[PDB]
Amino acid sequence: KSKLPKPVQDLIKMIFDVESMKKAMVEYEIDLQKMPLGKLSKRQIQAAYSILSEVQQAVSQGSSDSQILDLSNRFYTLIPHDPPLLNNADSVQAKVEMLDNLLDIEVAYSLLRGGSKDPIDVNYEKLKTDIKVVDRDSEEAEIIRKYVKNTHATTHNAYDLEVIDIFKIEREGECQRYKPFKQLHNRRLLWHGSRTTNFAGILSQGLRIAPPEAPVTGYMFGKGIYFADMVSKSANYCHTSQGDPIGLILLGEVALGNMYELKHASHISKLPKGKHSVKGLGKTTPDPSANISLDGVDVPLGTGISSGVNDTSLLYNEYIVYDIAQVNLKYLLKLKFNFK
Ligand SMILES: NC(=O)c1cc(F)cc2c1C(=O)N(C1CCN(C3CCC(F)(F)CC3)CC1)C2
Repeated sequence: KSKLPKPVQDLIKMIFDVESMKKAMVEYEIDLQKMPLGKLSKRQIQAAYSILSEVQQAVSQGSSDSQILDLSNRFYTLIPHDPPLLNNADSVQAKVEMLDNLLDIEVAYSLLRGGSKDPIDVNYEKLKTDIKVVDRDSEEAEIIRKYVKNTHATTHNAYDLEVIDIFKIEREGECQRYKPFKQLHNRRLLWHGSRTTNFAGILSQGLRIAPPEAPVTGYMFGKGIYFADMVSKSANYCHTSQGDPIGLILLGEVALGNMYELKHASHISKLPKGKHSVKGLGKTTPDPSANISLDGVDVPLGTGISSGVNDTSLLYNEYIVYDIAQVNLKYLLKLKFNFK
């Protein structure tokens, strides 16, 4: 049996569930016959990003129907489906999203196949990630639950949110990596939602930035790591429905430094001198007054009020850093989405 607390065990079971890895591949219409879980590779997914960039190159340079046809055939040969022609940005970005997921799904599966005590404990160790349970009645839980209740958006009213488990997390190497970036202040505790099938990869390797091979557009603020101060904006990237009421989310410590504050999409080739992050400005913001501190870290847990920011792409804020070392992952939440 396992020495880990039941909540930690149930987390490992959820993160390394091989069924749900398969299920999402079916959802993406991958031919599991032509390509099962075992046959996914980094090199395969890498070249598929490159084909997608080539599609976008062609579309912008307005290539001929057969040149676009050739490229789609190459893509669907590299990633066999059970299909949409890739001729516009929207279909290309749909495929990026898939590859991002599959990239993580591959990482999760490579972990189980590696290595030689309960399987649960052996798995936990492959994560190189300290996971401890935060007690329901603790100070951390009171603040976290308030952060959740208060930063739930009014337009995200298709579900109610309930915190089931809260975990203190410490990724191996991350602290040594993060230390120098504490020098810039404006450190804040922020949300990052993702698919459950991604979390094995997220804990093994932390939050990573898009690979250079991937196509450049689709990204509002370039290739960086993206955060929210409203819980539900991040909760939407959990992609949970009826069959999955359980999602996972991260609270991370982000060292924002001097924020380059924007209202419209820009392709951040380079941050301006003395700027260390980007903040997209929403129509709705957490109350600036109600900001709280937790262990030297600012927590924007105020009820979302109307910010006077007009003529902006975004309804809610978002934060983006461009060095992976600027993130320190602190908490992992398990959430029940209670639908209606
Ligand atoms: N992860 C988050 O919680 C999050 C929070 C935010 F406030 C904003 C964002 C995220 C998040 O994950 N974001 C991603 C969502 C996916 N986009 C792009 C979608 C189009 C693409 F072409 F596939 C490139 C990737 C990149 C940013 C934005």
